[PDB]
Amino acid sequence: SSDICIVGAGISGLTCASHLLDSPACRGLSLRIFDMQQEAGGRIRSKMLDGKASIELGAGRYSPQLHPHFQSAMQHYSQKSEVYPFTQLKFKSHVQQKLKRAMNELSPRLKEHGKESFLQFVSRYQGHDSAVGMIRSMGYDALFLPDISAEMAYDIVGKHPEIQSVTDNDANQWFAAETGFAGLIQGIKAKVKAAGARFSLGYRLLSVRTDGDGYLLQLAGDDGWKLEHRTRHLILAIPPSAMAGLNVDFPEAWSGARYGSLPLFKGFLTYGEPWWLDYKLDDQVLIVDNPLRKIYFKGDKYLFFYTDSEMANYWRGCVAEGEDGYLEQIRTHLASALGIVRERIPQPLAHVHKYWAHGVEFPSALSHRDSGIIACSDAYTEHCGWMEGGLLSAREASRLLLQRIAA
Amino acid sequence: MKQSSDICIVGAGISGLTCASHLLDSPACRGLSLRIFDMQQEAGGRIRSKMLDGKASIELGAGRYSPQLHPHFQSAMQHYSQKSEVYPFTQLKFKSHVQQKLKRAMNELSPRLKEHGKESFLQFVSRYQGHDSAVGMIRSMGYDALFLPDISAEMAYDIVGKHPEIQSVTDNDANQWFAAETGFAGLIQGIKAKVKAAGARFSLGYRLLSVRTDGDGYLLQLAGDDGWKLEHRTRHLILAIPPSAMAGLNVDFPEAWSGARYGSLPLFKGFLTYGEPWWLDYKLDDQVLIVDNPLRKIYFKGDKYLFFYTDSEMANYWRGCVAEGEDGYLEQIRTHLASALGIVRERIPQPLAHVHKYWAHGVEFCHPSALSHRDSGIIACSDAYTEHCGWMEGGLLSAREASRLLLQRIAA
Ligand SMILES: Cc1cc2c(cc1C)N(C[C@H](O)[C@H](O)[C@H](O)COP(=O)(O)OP(=O)(O)OC[C@H]1O[C@@H](n3cnc4c(N)ncnc43)[C@H](O)[C@@H]1O)c1[nH]c(=O)[nH]c(=O)c1N2
Ligand SMILES: Cc1cc2c(cc1C)N(C[C@H](O)[C@H](O)[C@H](O)COP(=O)(O)OP(=O)(O)OC[C@H]1O[C@@H](n3cnc4c(N)ncnc43)[C@H](O)[C@@H]1O)c1[nH]c(=O)[nH]c(=O)c1N2
Ligand SMILES: [Cl-]
Ligand SMILES: [Cl-]
Ligand SMILES: [Cl-]
Ligand SMILES: [Hg+2]
Ligand SMILES: [Hg+2]
Ligand SMILES: [Hg+2]
Ligand SMILES: [Hg+2]
Ligand SMILES: [Hg+2]
Ligand SMILES: [Hg+2]
Ligand SMILES: [Hg+2]
Ligand SMILES: [Hg+2]
Ligand SMILES: [Hg+2]
Ligand SMILES: [Hg+2]
Ligand SMILES: [Hg+2]
Ligand SMILES: [Hg+2]
Ligand SMILES: [Sm+3]
Ligand SMILES: [Sm+3]
Ligand SMILES: [Sm+3]
Ligand SMILES: [Sm+3]
Ligand SMILES: [Sm+3]
Ligand SMILES: [Sm+3]
Ligand SMILES: [Sm+3]
Ligand SMILES: [Sm+3]
Ligand SMILES: [Sm+3]
Ligand SMILES: [Sm+3]
Ligand SMILES: [Sm+3]
Repeated sequence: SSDICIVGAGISGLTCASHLLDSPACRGLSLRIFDMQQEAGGRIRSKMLDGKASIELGAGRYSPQLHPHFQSAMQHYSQKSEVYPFTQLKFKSHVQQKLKRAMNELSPRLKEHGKESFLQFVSRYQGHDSAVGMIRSMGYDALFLPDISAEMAYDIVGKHPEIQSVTDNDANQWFAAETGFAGLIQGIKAKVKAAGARFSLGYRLLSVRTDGDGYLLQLAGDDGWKLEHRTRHLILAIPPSAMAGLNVDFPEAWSGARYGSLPLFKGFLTYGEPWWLDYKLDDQVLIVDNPLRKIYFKGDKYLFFYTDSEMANYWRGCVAEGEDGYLEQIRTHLASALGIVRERIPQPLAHVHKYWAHGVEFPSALSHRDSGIIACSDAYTEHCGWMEGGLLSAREASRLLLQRIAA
Repeated sequence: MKQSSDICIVGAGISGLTCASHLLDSPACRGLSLRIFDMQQEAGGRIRSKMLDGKASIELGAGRYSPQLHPHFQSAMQHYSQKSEVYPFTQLKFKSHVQQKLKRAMNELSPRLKEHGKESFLQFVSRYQGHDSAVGMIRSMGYDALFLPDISAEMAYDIVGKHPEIQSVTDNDANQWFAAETGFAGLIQGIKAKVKAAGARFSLGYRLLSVRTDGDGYLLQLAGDDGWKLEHRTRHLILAIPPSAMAGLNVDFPEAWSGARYGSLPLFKGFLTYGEPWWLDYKLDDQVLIVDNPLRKIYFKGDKYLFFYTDSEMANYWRGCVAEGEDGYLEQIRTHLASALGIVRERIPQPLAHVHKYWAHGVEFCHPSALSHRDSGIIACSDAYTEHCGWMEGGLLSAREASRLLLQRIAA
């Protein structure tokens, strides 16, 4: 049993646990935290690549200008940051240069035509085909969705480091975690644990029912063992896709909005020599019209690519066919991306990859209209798709729960 | 990119791997592609061997076999050059009064088996000295499944006689028992390597979700550990998975397969290693203790380690104990070990390392040795369909039949 139960040990659930444990208003209550995975962090996942190279299979960068709450958290938990170099396109193509002119020249038309789709909006510059080539050169295939409006896309573009240069956020700075964002997760977890909260990792919430003034949760361990938990206050710090698997009538009984998701894929490769130094590619990012889409060269340490939507599924399908075919395709697409023959690309010594079926999903926190369960996720904020959104939702979720306790 | 095969086997346990080996050896089957799925990242299923701390091979799943009862398993160990060793837990060195009394009771009651052998084991034994005495006797066998109302006296007599710790209760001492010198995982890997070298393709980490007939073949929907959906087309399908897994699919199990029903029980094993073999002072090495105590069955493996093995409610008890935290779980073992050994709690030290495994459906039970879908022709393979339900020998027997059933389909 517990007074307060949080389902989800991502940055959102851990942060709202920290807020509640700090509050002098509800001191002494027991706090129980569940997560279906054996480790906290959710879509924050830091790994060591072969030798001594820390890499981010999930969230990777932040901007102090856009994400003040996240910068504050990094400093609060004494987490060191380092410069994130992939904030400009050094070898801009013609279509990328033309994109900048189109974005700025069409920008005043956002006032009256901001609601139409981004593709249709950009088509005003030189027609459909030209718009496709320009939008493609930003490396985020989500921008082609018909639901994303022009003003919505301008906001999205202005938030990403590789392409911010085409917006009024072109002065924003970007950083990464020196040791990986896992260090921040573990910092919050240790503080929450030292304060007396109980963690039950490896238990998935299946269903919830109202039990008088509290709730009865049905969970299952990853070995199938069924567990029941009673709580007085419940926060679901899980993304919308996870809410759909529950029996809580999401989103109908929570808000008047709908939610969607897109897959994401990252692949990291190390080599015997930093061969890309010969092409002056260290600390540069290339956005290309081939399945790699976005290629990054981190100093002299490793390279990686990052894609979404259909290309993420393509690479995951490529992994399911075998490692040899997977690395072969990477080698082919690296060669064409660099404009050189395949034989000049070496073979890697080690590699790791990660596929997120719902890597990105889209009031800062929600409440069930009848039961009072609180829902916490970046998808409910103006920073959907960003760790900052989780912190904003967590602050609002803890505020909602404190009002529930004080009532 | 498209996934397709002539033959698909879902399940990389001993049953699925063996029927793959049979099919690859068949001359009337050469040239066909074979694809093998399993939801786990490693083959073996309920065979799971691990290294406890330094150098100590332990069996979190299947642990022992008898060459008298399980000749196909013995032959497989030999065929793949897997060395065996004596399984020492075959006698009760400290027979309790209730254990001695149950042997006498089952003997003296045996003339009543003809007329009353169909009633529950508990009710049958109750005819000796009443209900309470029967509970005490049956409890001392260490297998709580024997209390189930669906386990008849006739069934229990056979069950008692085929388990190493209590086989002496029905004078079945002629059964030798062996374990793997390096773990039964070595046998699994031996089969897998043979199957892989023969051309079969393994896709581990993919769980079958549903199956639909697709003309003369089948269309499979699978999901990887990361939620990625995989579609696979095959012509011939063997589901080498237990009944509980079959019931999770959309293949009308067991209605379209047999007239029998199927059940399961949970199992739990816990292993502990210490800085010294403290149990040697009590002459417990290579001995097993059966106790009216949540540990139920306590084993001491030479001077290497000890473990306990439980089923049914006590399996769930220890799993809930794990959920409370390692400290409370280890201290609960310490308390129950002291009570079982009749020694002071402080005399038992704390373990250096430990590991445990909970099998929600550790044993599955219920008539040919393999089944077929009366409409779609899908083949099912499991130890639960054999007279050796709950034993690896059953998987080997089911695989023989399943392979013959598929070869018939291929030749039709
Ligand atoms: C590849 C990639 C790249 C990026 C990013 C993501 C990904 C996948 N992000 C987004 C960022 O990772 C994201 O916004 C936050 O990590 C979300 O944190 P939450 O805790 O809200 O959800 P998150 O998904 O992290 O955690 C939810 C937790 O709930 C658990 N859970 C779900 N259902 C459950 C159930 N039924 N029972 C029990 N537990 C359950 C899950 O296991 C999970 O641990 C990012 N952001 C950013 O700021 N900068 C960046 O550069 C990027 N880049
Ligand atoms: C604790 C304990 C102790 C013992 C035993 C079990 C346990 C749990 N057994 C019984 C023995 O483990 C059992 O008889 C065989 O291992 C069963 O082999 P199968 O391959 O038939 O099923 P098994 O369950 O081993 O394998 C089935 C495989 O199918 C896979 N699968 C299931 N559904 C799937 C899906 N939808 N998609 C993809 N894959 C799927 C599973 O992941 C699994 O690998 C035993 N026997 C014995 O002879 N002597 C002994 O001492 C013991 N003791
Ligand atoms: Cl995901
Ligand atoms: Cl007596
Ligand atoms: Cl199981
Ligand atoms: Hg609290
Ligand atoms: Hg509190
Ligand atoms: Hg491939
Ligand atoms: Hg491929
Ligand atoms: Hg959103
Ligand atoms: Hg939260
Ligand atoms: Hg074959
Ligand atoms: Hg064959
Ligand atoms: Hg406990
Ligand atoms: Hg306990
Ligand atoms: Hg059976
Ligand atoms: Hg089989
Ligand atoms: Sm042009
Ligand atoms: Sm206008
Ligand atoms: Sm997901
Ligand atoms: Sm994004
Ligand atoms: Sm394929
Ligand atoms: Sm006696
Ligand atoms: Sm007596
Ligand atoms: Sm009579
Ligand atoms: Sm508890
Ligand atoms: Sm099971
Ligand atoms: Sm048994």
